[PDB]
Amino acid sequence: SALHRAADWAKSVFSSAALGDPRRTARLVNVAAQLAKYSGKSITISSEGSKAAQEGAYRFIRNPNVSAEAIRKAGAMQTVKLAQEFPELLAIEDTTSLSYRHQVAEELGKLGSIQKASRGWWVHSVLLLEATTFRTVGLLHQEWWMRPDDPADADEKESGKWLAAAATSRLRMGSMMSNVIAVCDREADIHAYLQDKLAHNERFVVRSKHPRKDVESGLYLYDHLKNQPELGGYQISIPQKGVVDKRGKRKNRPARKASLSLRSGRITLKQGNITLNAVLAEEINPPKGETPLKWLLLTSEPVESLAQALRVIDIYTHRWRIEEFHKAWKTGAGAERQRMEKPDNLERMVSILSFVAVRLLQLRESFTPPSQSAETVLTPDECQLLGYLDKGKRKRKEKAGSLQWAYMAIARLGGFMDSKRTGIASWGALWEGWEALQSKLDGFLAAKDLMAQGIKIG
Amino acid sequence: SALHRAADWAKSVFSSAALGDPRRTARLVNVAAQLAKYSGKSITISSEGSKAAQEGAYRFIRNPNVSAEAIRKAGAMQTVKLAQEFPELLAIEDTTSLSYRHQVAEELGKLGSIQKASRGWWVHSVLLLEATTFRTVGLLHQEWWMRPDDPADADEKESGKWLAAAATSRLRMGSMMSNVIAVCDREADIHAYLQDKLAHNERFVVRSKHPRKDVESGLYLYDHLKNQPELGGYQISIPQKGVVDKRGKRKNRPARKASLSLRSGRITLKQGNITLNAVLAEEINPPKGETPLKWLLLTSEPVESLAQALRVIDIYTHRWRIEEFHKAWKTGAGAERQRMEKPDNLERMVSILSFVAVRLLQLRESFTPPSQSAETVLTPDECQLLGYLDKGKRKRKEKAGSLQWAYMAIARLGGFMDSKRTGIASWGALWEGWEALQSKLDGFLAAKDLMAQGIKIG
DNA sequence: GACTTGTGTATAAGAGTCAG
DNA sequence: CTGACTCTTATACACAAGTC
DNA sequence: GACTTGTGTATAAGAGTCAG
DNA sequence: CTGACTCTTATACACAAGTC
Ligand SMILES: [Mg+2]
Ligand SMILES: [Mg+2]
Ligand SMILES: [Mg+2]
Ligand SMILES: [Mg+2]
Ligand SMILES: [Mn+2]
Ligand SMILES: [Mn+2]
Ligand SMILES: [Mn+2]
Ligand SMILES: [Mn+2]
Repeated sequence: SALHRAADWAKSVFSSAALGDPRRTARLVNVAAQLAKYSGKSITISSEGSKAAQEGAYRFIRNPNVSAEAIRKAGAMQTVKLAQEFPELLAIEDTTSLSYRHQVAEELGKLGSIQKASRGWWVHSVLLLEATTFRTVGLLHQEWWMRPDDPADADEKESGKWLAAAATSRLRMGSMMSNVIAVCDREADIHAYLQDKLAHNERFVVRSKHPRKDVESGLYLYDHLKNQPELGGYQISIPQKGVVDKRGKRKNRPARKASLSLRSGRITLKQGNITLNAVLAEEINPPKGETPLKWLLLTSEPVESLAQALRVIDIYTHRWRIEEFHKAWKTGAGAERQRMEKPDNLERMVSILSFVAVRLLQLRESFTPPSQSAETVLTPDECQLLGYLDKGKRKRKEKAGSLQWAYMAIARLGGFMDSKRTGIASWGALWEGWEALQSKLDGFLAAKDLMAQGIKIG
Repeated sequence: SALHRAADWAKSVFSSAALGDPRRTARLVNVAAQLAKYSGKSITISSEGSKAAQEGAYRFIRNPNVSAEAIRKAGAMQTVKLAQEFPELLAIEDTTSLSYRHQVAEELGKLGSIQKASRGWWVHSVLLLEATTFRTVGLLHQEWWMRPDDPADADEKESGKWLAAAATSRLRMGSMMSNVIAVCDREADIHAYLQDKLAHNERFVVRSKHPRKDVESGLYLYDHLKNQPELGGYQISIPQKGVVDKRGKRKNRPARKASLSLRSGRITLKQGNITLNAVLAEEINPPKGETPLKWLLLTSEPVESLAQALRVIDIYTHRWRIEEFHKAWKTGAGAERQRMEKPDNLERMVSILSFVAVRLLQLRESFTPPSQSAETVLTPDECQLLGYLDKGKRKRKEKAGSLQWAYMAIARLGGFMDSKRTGIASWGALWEGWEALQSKLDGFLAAKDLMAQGIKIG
């Protein structure tokens, strides 16, 4: 694991970039490390006062000989490298936009109405997770494009995104593709997409949107499914949250436990006369005034038993990870905070950030246990200092010196107060905590050094 | 000076609050220290994981027995205390708004159109500076109010703000009022205001807005002034900046040197037949396409010689400090980032922040020299660590171990790269640097401690 | 003296944000 | 697109420490 | 070998933000 | 309300270190 040490991390992710000059590759690694060390901050701040590094970083982000595609490819190859270690993987796939309003926006693509000031890119990503513990492995692919003002000018239909993602995946994963399960939201409810996966014997979990007919029974998927015997079901704890509409009316969404029934079955679609499985999760005795929870999922996976169908549900529930990634890239890494003047420059910088973003998520996961000493992830110095810092804050529930303790102590460092008592700290708080730990390490290490050379302190 | 040590700072500013219970007073001090230590962050983060402190802080901000007015008064009394030390003071006076859009906004006052979602308060402040070195002393007064949707419902004209500010000032400053020079923008070009100052024999510098006539010559102030002989003049370096209009068109404002002529004279206004002086600064051979620089200032101060008139100009140029304060309160302390649910709660919290804001400015000023050792402001440990940290970053121009060095080293810590080569770091960068210093101090001090108890490190 | 009010610890949840 | 949090405002108890 | 391209140091300034 | 900055993109030189 090259994660905690930014520099090592950077090297692991980008050392193989094929930029056409070993010098650009080394710079990319260096640029990425500083950004990673100063997650979310500006290039300048990341430079720690080094003129040369600052100049180096800017020169690189505007280097017309550096391909952003090649930079994203490099990091993707590392994900592939890492993926060899797991028998089953989840390929989470979704689209987001990168929005800007500064001068360059004029040179970017449409995101809303033709007149909107905010313009930028649509980015279709594939986020790989290991299917046993669901940890985040890394990005596998990104497709970036600018939507034209006039659809007529489009080079191709955007719906082809899924398929291009699959082609890239399959080619980067080679013989590992068989261990991959593609996870997509309703937008992927495209028969052409389904056909293709099936044709390659590839795996997937796609939520259904359209009313489709089941060839055998001739009923609509939903109906055919309602006819299937209940397998059992499951419960979900829906947490409280405040809600605001399009108009800005605010209202509360109190917490609640939802009970769902689970049914599954085999279906067949006319298109290519393809066969696949389906699962239907639907809320029983839904509240008086709430929109019932309902998921109709299409899949390649087994669904016969309650266990197999629930497995499908668990898989689809992991799709949300990509949403966290979106936020980590934006709010976390600062994707939309960048102010490069030319599309290509901004693209280069932002591409690097996509990796920083995945790291933000991994950091947290690294502190998340499945009683494993904290010494497994931290240095002895990190340990010592942390202990010092946490003095007296440890709760009974936390085994002294454990991985669990390190997690809370770091979060605490980050301000975490477990307000809802879930025990779960945000990836933002954890980063905040780690950042503080690291900062304080510098001071600690500075003292240590001075003593080592017989120097008196203060 | 109780500035650098947050706690001591808090005590100095608020220890005399008259809250009706010594317990609320001690809490206020404590609340303020944590906020000051964690400038700009949330109450929770400021709590360093302490449930009791967090609970204490919230309880206080919603305590119906705590008067926000009393909290602002307390800090103002400290400014008064401090003011005794200077022979001449500048009372900078201006209005800003505090804007919110969350649920409470409905309970706040109008700031724009009757329908605007953003509502909140208008706050008229007096910011005291020492007139020799222009350092920031502190806040002297704040008047907060909610503007009614219908003017008809207003309790009084908002124009009375200046006068109420003067009444409060005079009463808090007592015999020191004579050393005070009131500094106000054109909005203060109110004859009733002028009369009042004059009547109390009080001093001021008010920019002129309206065309007024000079009783003696019977010409308009501007004209009468143009007739006065030129005293000499002055130059200004107008720096480059990007500019954006109301509509969002962006355009450059390149740097330039402006040459101004200076004239002065005595004038008399019909209202109360009052006499006062005036100065007129007007740009000579102004550029082809720029809006000419022009200041017509009304004052109590001497204007006869070039020196005396320039003095007036320098004074008025210091008005901008209040603008920095506005930003420090908002962007810096987080005034508008607060999300308290009731007007009174938000008011209490935000009132505390106004002091935090002044401190942000003072911090910087504290590192600003007029070759005074850094040891005058920093601890030996702070010094040592800082030196360690800055290793190799010092520029020749900076005398090793000086106040000047500490300034740059801290700024550097804050990311400063002197992009425009002015040599001046923002108050934001300086805080960032100080914050880092402090953070790193914790680690340093933690090491020091451990050694002291024979413990091996890492 | 007779009553309130704050604190440190507990429990719980509404309000607000940026991802959808 | 079946969310995941933090900020903010309560509630309760056994004291402490305030007011009038 | 014959030409480009990056680096560390320099100089300068346009673009963008939140205060007005 | 006569702004004060940081972020970002150049320019130039003497080398170094790349490509083809
Ligand atoms: Mg295989
Ligand atoms: Mg931080
Ligand atoms: Mg006097
Ligand atoms: Mg900071
Ligand atoms: Mn989607
Ligand atoms: Mn004003
Ligand atoms: Mn999405
Ligand atoms: Mn103003």
